[PDB]
Amino acid sequence: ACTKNAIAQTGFNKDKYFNGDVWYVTDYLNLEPDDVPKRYCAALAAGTASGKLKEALYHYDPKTQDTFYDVSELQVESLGKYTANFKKVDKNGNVKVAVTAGNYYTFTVMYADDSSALIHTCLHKGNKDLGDLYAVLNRNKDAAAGDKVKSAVSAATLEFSKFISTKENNCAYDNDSLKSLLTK
Ligand code: HEM
Ligand SMILES: O=N[O-]
Repeated sequence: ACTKNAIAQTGFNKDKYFNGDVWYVTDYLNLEPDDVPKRYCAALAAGTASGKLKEALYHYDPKTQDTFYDVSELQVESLGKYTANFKKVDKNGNVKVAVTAGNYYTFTVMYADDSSALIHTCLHKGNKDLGDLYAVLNRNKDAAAGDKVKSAVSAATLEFSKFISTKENNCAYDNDSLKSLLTK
């Protein structure tokens, strides 16, 4: 289960974050042991469509090849803090698993600037018992974490040395599909 009430960035700029562009996960920290594979890759696009906040997600396991996409409409809890019902889709936006109650994640943007972000997410999926996940994001694939986001990790009282890097995994990203999915 999740245990953290993540605090959103003071002065979070939603229009800049939800601009339709892609964010790559470069480093992550799951608070629950063995909750996720130690080698993994993920990216998301965040944008608006008809005034609705949307995210499209991409997960890729570089070992098993398990690959999936999701689309979510985000509902606002407060500035920088959202609740998202996800539907699993193929890369084209075709629905594979419909939205259902109890299938949702929370999403909190703890820090963001032009090129980087620190987020917290808590995933709820059926009767699975999942824990908190922090992720360092960058606009550039596999970019080393800069001083601003690393300082934000510290300011959140987290130890960046504990984060697991995705940068060394052989991962490819379909950034074009992520951007197109925002409308789906
Ligand atoms: C490298 C970072 C991440 C890792 C290692 C990771 C790991 C995983 C794993 C292992 C699953 C499968 C869970 C299951 O089916 O039992 C999963 C599903 C999921 N994750 Fe992540 N994740 C990451 C980043 C993210 C982010 C940033 C978000 C939200 C912004 C997210 C949202 C979701 C959602 C919505 C599902 C379920 C999708 C579906 O079943 O259709 N993940 N993740
Ligand atoms: O571990 N996916 O939120």
